[PDB]
Order: sequence, then C-alpha cells, then structure tokens
Amino acid sequence: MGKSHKCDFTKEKYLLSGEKEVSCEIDANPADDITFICPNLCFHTVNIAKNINQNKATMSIQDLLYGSVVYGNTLFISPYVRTNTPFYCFCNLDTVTIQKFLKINRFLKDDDELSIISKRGIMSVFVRSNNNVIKGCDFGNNNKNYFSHPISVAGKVNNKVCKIQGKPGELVGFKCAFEENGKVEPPNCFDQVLHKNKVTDLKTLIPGYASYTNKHSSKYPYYLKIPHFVNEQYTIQCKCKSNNAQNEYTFELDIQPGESE
Ligand SMILES: [Cl-]
Ligand SMILES: [Cl-]
Ligand SMILES: [Zn+2]
Ligand SMILES: [Zn+2]
Ligand SMILES: [Zn+2]
Repeated sequence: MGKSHKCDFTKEKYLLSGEKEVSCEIDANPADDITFICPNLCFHTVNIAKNINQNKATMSIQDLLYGSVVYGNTLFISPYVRTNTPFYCFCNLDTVTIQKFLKINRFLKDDDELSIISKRGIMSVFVRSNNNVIKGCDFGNNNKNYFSHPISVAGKVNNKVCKIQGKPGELVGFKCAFEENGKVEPPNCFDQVLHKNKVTDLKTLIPGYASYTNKHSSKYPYYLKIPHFVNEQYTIQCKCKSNNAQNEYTFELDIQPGESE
C-alpha cells in the first residue's frame, strides 16, 4: 500500500488549455499506484522518453519496472524498484475528442466529490528506487533477484513448493513464469485461496486484507497485504498453472498471528 496518484485528461484543465502540449507529472514511490484516464498503449507498455522525435522506443512495464502490476487503468508500482526510472504515457486530445468530452462533462451540474485547440497530453512519471527485495517467490527462469525466493537461487524453492512466512501488516507475493496464457489457481487468487485443501474465501480468515492482481492471466505478479491483525495462524496456497510442466509451482504462505504497531 502507498499513495494513489491520478492523471485524468478528461478534465477541463487539459481540454480547454491554450497550449498544444498539456502535462501531468507524478513523483511516485515503490508500491504506489497510478490511475491513467485518457479519453482517446499503457500501462502494459510505456514510452522511455518524453520527446516524440528521439527515443521513440517503448518498453513493457514489466521489463522497465519488474514486479509491477497492471489492472484496468491502474498501475501498481513494484514494491522494489532498483533504479530511479522515468517513463511517459501520451494522450491524443484531438478536437473531436475534446468536443465529445466537453459535452459529456455537462452531466456534472456542480463540483461535488465523486466517492478549442488540438493537444498532446503527456503523463510524466518519476519512480524512486529503494533497497528492499520483494518478500515472495519468483517462478520465472531468470537471474533478476527482485524476490527473496527466486527459483534460480538453490534452496529457495524445493519440490516446486515455495514456502513464505508472512506477519501482520506485511506485503507478500509471487510471480509466475511469464507466458501469454498461464493461469493461477484458484482463478481468483488472492480473493479465493487454498486452505486445508479446499478453495476458501480469504476474507473468512484474514478480513481487512488487500490485494494487487491482474484477473485475466498470470502475466503479472500477485500481491497480498496482510492486515494489521491476524487472529490465528493460517497456511494458504496459490498455484501457477501452465501447459508447460516446468512452470507448475506452488506458492505456500505461512500467515502468522499478531497485532503490529
Ligand atoms: Cl487489465
Ligand atoms: Cl484486472
Ligand atoms: Zn483487467
Ligand atoms: Zn450536489
Ligand atoms: Zn490497519
């Protein structure tokens, strides 16, 4: 968990601007989240540079910020960032788009909280680095040591079962080997998990928990934020599924009881 940032290019501060480039800029820490609302490629892929002319190159967010998770219009920045990283997302605010959303925004009759020139909107994100590796398992074959238990490091994963221990308040997770049609078991992990060999609603064990997951595949890591109070010890499981038997792994988590302060 961290601060939630937002870049909403549907707002008039962008639409009715005079400039041909309008800017939204974010200074983010690891485990922050960013929501990007564009009225017209990211977060799954992002731009390396702000200038259109040079460094037109783009990169997968997992290659740039390994350990990060994309779900919908939101990015959960990896709990571990190795290097200060800038990246950029662009929004084409053409005159048709602007006219459309100026009409859409008329639905707002007042400024209650929610509980013309063509432009190029730019979201500039700056991500600070940190030192702590992610408490969890990496089942992908690589030497990136972003997680405390990579399969590369001997003794970390035995018999294809990675045993992690989590205390109250801690963030833990795992990352399946990358592929375009891998799945997790149970499908809705962490909201459902394996407990005592049966599928179990995690809310019935550790209510108050939080999770960061992509629900469409096992492309991205799975994260669990253990609540500040855990009444008793629980051992739960999630599993990486794949037609490839080399990518079949078990994430086993020993959740300890307590009250953190
Ligand atoms: Cl998505
Ligand atoms: Cl999702
Ligand atoms: Zn999604
Ligand atoms: Zn009102
Ligand atoms: Zn709390």
